[PDB]
Amino acid sequence: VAFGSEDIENTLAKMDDGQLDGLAFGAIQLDGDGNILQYNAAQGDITGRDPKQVIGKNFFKDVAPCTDSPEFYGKFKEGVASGNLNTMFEYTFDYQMTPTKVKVHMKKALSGDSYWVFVKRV
Ligand SMILES: *C(=O)/C=C/c1ccc(O)cc1
Repeated sequence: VAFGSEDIENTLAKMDDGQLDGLAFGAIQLDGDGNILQYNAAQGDITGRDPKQVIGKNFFKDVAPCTDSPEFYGKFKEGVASGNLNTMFEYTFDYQMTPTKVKVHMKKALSGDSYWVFVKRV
């Protein structure tokens, strides 16, 4: 499955951990409050985070403070509220990692109270 696919949430809904770890792009699942439900191997290759240990943490408060901004967290909460989350933009990640330019795609999941954040290098 390709980053930015129109029905990416359908494909990923069918995947287990190993399959999510096989994706070409970083994939995080958050609940509506921003707590991390899932975090794949490709994401940890970009950020230096251990996917096994960031589970349960809050993405915006603790893990990724640079994303606590109208440009990222603001768009997340707008989409959670509207129920339409599906948005793409560029960003730079730089907390406890080398500053890294990325493309981000956020999209609501099919499962309850879950939201995908997809990331690739640019
Ligand atoms: C800015 O501080 C971003 C940090 C970051 C983004 C994404 C991650 O999965 C981990 C840290």
